[PDB]
Amino acid sequence: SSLPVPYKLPVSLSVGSCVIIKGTPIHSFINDPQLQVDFYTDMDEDSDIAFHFRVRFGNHVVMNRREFGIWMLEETTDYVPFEDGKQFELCIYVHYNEYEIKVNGIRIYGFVHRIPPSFVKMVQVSRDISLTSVCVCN
Amino acid sequence: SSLPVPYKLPVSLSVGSCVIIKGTPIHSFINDPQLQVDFYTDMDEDSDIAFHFRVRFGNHVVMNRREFGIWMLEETTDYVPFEDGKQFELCIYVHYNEYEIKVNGIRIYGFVHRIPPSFVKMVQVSRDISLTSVCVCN
Ligand SMILES: OC[C@H]1O[C@@H](O[C@H]2[C@H](O)[C@@H](O)[C@H](O)O[C@@H]2CO)[C@H](O)[C@@H](O)[C@H]1O
Ligand SMILES: OC[C@H]1O[C@@H](O[C@H]2[C@H](O)[C@@H](O)[C@H](O)O[C@@H]2CO)[C@H](O)[C@@H](O)[C@H]1O
Repeated sequence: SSLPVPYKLPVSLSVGSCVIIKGTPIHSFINDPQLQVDFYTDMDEDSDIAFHFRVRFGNHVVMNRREFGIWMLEETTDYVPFEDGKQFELCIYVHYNEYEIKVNGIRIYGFVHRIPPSFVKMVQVSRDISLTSVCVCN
Repeated sequence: SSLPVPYKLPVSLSVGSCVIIKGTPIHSFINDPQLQVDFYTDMDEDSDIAFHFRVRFGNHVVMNRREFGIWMLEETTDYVPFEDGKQFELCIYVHYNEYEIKVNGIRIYGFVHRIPPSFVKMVQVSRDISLTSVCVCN
């Protein structure tokens, strides 16, 4: 891996920001690797989470938020167009009302803001992946 | 311009970070547009500056830092391979001992750290340019 995992990046996000994550799962899909991205409101991992994104490769994605320390209503999609064994590109674009999530150029979901994205102070990338790069663009 | 100018981006920099700035001068070179990039230690524009980079297009570049409110010893280079009227790409890569500055893929200078780059909390891009994008990569 080019970066440590878990990778905790301090960030300032605004509408128009794009978080681009490139990496590779460290297990084949029959071994169910996971990839997790958390948009944290502080560096402390017990802080609230504006957007939690957990992929079970070859299976499904779960999304949620954590508010006042409580996990809210979970959202899910079965569209996870990752390829077994290959590097992926995960783009999270901050729109005015939602995070748009793209996997290898394919829009899979729009997760609507329940707190403003400017409250996000740290992005954590975790679980069963090797990381090539993380970019934050405006 | 795609972004406001002056553009003040809150950042966290570490060794291995790369700041990529894409834009276009808003005047032809015979009218001496300038481009300025400041690595500020706070959002306040009177805070100390770890790395100040001021291009006079078609002429020369000045670099400096501001410590305890005082401008230090100015450094300069005449290598400024920007093209009149065209979009440029300005990359500032954070090495362990210096900032490496590349203009349109060409390394022009290495500005050595006098305070650690982790002290940089805001990057300001200013003066006579239109901005296409600013990315911070690790
Ligand atoms: O919702 C994200 C959140 O889910 C937790 O796991 C859920 C699980 O997805 C669900 O199937 C089960 O019924 O309840 C669990 C508790 O909410 C995870 O523990 C948590 O880390 C998040 O991933
Ligand atoms: O060194 C960067 C700093 O320079 C100031 O201008 C200098 C100028 O470059 C020099 O030729 C003259 O002799 O002294 C001036 C004052 O230091 C700028 O005013 C400042 O904004 C920075 O660009």
